[PDB]
Amino acid sequence: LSWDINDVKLPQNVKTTDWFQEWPDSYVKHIYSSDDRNAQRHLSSWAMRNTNNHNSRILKKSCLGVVVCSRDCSTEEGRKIYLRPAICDKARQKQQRKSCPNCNGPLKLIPCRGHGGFPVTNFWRHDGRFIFFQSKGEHDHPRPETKLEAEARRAMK
DNA sequence: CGATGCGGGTGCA
DNA sequence: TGCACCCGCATCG
Ligand SMILES: [Zn+2]
Ligand SMILES: [Zn+2]
Repeated sequence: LSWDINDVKLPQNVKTTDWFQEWPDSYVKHIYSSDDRNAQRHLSSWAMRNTNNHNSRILKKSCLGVVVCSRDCSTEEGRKIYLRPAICDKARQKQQRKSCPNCNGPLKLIPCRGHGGFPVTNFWRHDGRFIFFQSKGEHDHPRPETKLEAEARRAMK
């Protein structure tokens, strides 16, 4: 159909089950199939943290921002550093203290707010044959490394 | 260690 | 009633 939100009931003549989106931005809405393993795990390559909206039916999550090198540093091939923020709150504290992996300077956590000045949010709800997606905002800060990229660091020498 | 989900409880419109 | 958010509980890779 056309209109879509967190409404009472969601239409179900879905023919177009969008393919899993990695970087939902600009208020994107989707209809991923519920067999979609990445849609099941409510993934996003943006660092999104769980948010409690008191509703077991709508999984809401808000954007953490992105960790950058406060010293504005840039590698040799002109690469800037955007670390993926830790999701566990206490971990992000211990993280902002760690030194930059490039210029060994201090790290700074730039937060998101591409929504009326508040961290961009997402919304997941499973309605039978599929998982519906909807977000509110547009990230006003550079993209972190992916869960996949981030883990590449930690799992090294 | 942390990613993720959950939900009680708070402070502001 | 909505929304943002702090805090602890629990699971699981
Ligand atoms: Zn640096
Ligand atoms: Zn963002």
